[PDB]
Amino acid sequence: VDPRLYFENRSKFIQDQKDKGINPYPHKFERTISIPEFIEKYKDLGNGEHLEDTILNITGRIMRVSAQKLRFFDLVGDGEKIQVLANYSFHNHEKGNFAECYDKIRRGDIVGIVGFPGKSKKGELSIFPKETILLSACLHMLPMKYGLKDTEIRYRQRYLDLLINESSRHTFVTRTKIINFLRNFLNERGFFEVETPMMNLIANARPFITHHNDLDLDLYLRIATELPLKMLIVGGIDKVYEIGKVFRNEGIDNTHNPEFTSCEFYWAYADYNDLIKWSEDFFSQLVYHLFGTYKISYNKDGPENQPIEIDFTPPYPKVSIVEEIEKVTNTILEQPFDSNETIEKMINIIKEHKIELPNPPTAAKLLDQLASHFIENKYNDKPFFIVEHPQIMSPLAKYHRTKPGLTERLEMFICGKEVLNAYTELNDPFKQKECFDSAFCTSLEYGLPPTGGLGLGIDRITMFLTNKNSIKDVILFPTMRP
Amino acid sequence: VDPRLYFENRSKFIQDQKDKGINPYPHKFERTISIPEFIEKYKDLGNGEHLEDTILNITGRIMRVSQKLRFFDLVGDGEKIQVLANYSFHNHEKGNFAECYDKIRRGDIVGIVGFPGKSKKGELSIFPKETILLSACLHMLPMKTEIRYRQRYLDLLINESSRHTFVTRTKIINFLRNFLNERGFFEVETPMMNLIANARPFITHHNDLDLDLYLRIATELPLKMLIVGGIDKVYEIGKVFRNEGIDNTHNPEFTSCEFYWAYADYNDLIKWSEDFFSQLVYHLFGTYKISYNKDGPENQPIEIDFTPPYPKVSIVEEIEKVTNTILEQPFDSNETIEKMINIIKEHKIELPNPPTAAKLLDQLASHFIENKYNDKPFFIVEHPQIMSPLAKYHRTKPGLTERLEMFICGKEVLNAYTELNDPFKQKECFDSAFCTSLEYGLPPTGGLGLGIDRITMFLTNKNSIKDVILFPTMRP
Ligand SMILES: COc1ccccc1Nc1ncnc(Nc2ccccc2S(=O)(=O)C(C)C)n1
Ligand SMILES: COc1ccccc1Nc1ncnc(Nc2ccccc2S(=O)(=O)C(C)C)n1
Repeated sequence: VDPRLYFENRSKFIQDQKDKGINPYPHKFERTISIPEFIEKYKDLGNGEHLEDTILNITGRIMRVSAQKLRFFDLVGDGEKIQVLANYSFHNHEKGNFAECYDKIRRGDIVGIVGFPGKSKKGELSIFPKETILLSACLHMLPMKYGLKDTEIRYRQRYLDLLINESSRHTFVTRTKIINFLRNFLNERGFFEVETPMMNLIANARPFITHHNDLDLDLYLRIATELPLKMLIVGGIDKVYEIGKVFRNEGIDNTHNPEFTSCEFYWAYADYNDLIKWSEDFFSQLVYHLFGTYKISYNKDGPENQPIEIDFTPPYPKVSIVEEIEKVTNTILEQPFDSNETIEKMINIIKEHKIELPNPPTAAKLLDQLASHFIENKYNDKPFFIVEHPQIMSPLAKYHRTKPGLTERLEMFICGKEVLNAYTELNDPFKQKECFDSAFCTSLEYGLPPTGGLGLGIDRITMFLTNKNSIKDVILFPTMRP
Repeated sequence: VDPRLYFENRSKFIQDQKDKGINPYPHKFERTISIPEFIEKYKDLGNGEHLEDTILNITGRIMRVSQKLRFFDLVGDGEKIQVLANYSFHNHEKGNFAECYDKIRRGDIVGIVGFPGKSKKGELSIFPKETILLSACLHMLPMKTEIRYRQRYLDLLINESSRHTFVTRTKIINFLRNFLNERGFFEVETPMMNLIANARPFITHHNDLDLDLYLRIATELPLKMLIVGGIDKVYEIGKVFRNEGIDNTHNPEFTSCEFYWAYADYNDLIKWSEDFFSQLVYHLFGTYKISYNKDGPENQPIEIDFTPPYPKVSIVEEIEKVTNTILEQPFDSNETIEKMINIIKEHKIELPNPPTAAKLLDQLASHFIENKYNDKPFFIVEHPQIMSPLAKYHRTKPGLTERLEMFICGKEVLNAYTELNDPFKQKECFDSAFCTSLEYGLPPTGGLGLGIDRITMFLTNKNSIKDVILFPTMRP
């Protein structure tokens, strides 16, 4: 049963129909209701009951074929399934022979059916055709479920995954509902959605580089939407956001894709508490909107293993990064976190605990590194915030009001993975180090109000809410090498 | 009045505030009401009426400044109230009244604690007891060039119509998303980069995969694979890229909407387009008739009527009923190409680059058809297959398709067709993944694309695409 032979026979079948005067790709079929409408309008009749008086025009993809005068098929459309019972008695022989009409049908063929609704003797909700027409033939062989488990066919040919595995469709439906909820959530709080250029002249992480033929200039794909949105705040759009793709030309892994979907907003006059409350409201309400409860289960170590429970009931713990690193390492990090003595202490903590060195070893990255190992996995039963990051890790963040060297920064984590970043912006142009992007400093001189900004990782959030371990399982067409 | 000096004086003023114990960029202000809420909650208040027992914390930007009685205009979220600073209502224990208000300049962001009222002249206003600077505008704000494009925040602060233009843009996209969702369409995202991408593409180097990728020019191919996948109504709104020449109606980065609709036919796509444009314009204007300065703000405007239905003109038939010249079936024949060139030559019409049969028919349609109906939208229909190799063949007219293209004032704004789903008629199958997916079964399907930027230009009465994009790209 070579797949190259099945295709060649089906290909010969198609030309045979054309020679015999039959179009296997007809122009138009006049559907009257969809399968989900069908299921909802006739699910509650009796076992074996027929309403032979109403005629309907249904479409769908034949998904399983079973065989003399009785023939059964499965019919799928818009994610839902009904049975097709082909009975010799109801067949309209003016249109053709019963046997050859249904013998030509293979699993995967898309068909139009003119029939009446009913329920089977065993009791299965079914459509009772009088005529069936091939609309589009499936020339290749569709696998069963097992074929798309360990192979990366799910990613190369995502349409096979969406036809064969029911979980795949639900995943990507949940993805769309997540984004719909985010947009409606933001819009109800008076936020204004905008579009910002994806190419600019100036652009942490390596950029994607491209050239514009017209202006003979090299351009950069955006790594974030921060700068243009802050200029709109100056412009008087006091609550503004954008949902869209950003690009970081770095290495692929399970939680990093070079092209990924970000939402960022800026909120004029928001303080740290406003941002904390927004995050807790958003996540707790999003999870309730999807699941009817605040508690979900997530297979933190794959489906081969027992899942853990994550509770999204607010409030969530807040952990101060510097104070907590000191707590679990019995160390006192100094006042200048970039001081040679303070660096030295941080570097020595890495070796004693045996941690991947962060060379280029920088105060920021070691701080990051320590947090990675010492704090970022502190809780897994519930989301939590790491807060009050030092000003040396957060050059754009307003300085903490009562603690020296710190900011009003917050980062929300789920199962050890960053999902949200937010802080109050440094708006004094005389205290921003960089201004001493050049458009940003000029925009600051026109007056930026006290302002809070927040960014969300849409792909990672969808990952946890659909119980997936890889970012590739929530992107329809993850980019790959041919 | 050197602008460098005004800046230098105000920056010296800032450092003078700090050296005085006053922070001109304080940490936070506890705003309790926005200006639009204030305008709405107290709109129905009598002249000279005050509510002195109600304390409010309001913010905004001073846009106008005019000894013991100070008057200011305060704007926020696009709306304005007046600030009436009376010596008697100031809290003198916080500072000298004159010292506080003499520092205020146009463009300053201020936080105010005070009570609401209307002036004896009727103007709705806030009466401060305390006014605090929240962020200084160190530069001189111009009163009402290409500065509007680079520093768009200046455009949004000084021109009221600019904010309205971009509010309408967001409103248009919102209406389209809701219009699609109510009909059962499902929004998705497809890659911005791909291995195969006519039009010149943008090229970029992927570091991790050591590959050179192409920025998408359309969303058509991945969306069609989703129809195969059983997502029968699907769409995407996002950016597509054409590495080509900038024009008043062409931007290399522009916003597209494409949907695919399994089992839709020509009539469905006609009716979708006619319902969408008419209902959208009515939703925005309360009428189907708008005015548009097609010839610039100097010249007089025309009226575009969006009352459906719109006329439909068959491209090949009409080009002969005006050129009186039959175009032989193989439109790409050397003979047919030469005859089309001859019409173009005899009418002093510019030969397109390159001189291909699809290009020539485009030129002939532009000059003999596309500007016939300009007081309402219209469709050009039944384009030859040579122009739309992905479209399905016309049911009865050989060599044609069932494609529809909608024009407004001579600019294309919408393109739709039923899809060629027989893989044995796809000449392009000699993009590799798409031919394979056609062999799994693509049902009969309608596709449709929308030019969001062009639509926004007509509905906000702009002649240039740069006026409907917040930050149009430009050389520095
Ligand atoms: C080569 O890929 C990359 C290289 C470098 C950065 C990102 C990516 N791609 C990627 N893909 C999916 N999710 C994320 N999220 C993320 C990543 C880093 C820091 C914070 C977050 S986040 O989720 O808190 C949100 C607030 C952005 N990044
Ligand atoms: C250098 O810029 C370009 C180079 C080449 C192509 C496009 C652009 N940019 C651009 N900018 C704004 N609107 C459009 N739309 C458009 C353009 C041409 C024909 C039809 C349409 S359309 O609106 O019917 C839509 C359904 C495609 N294209």
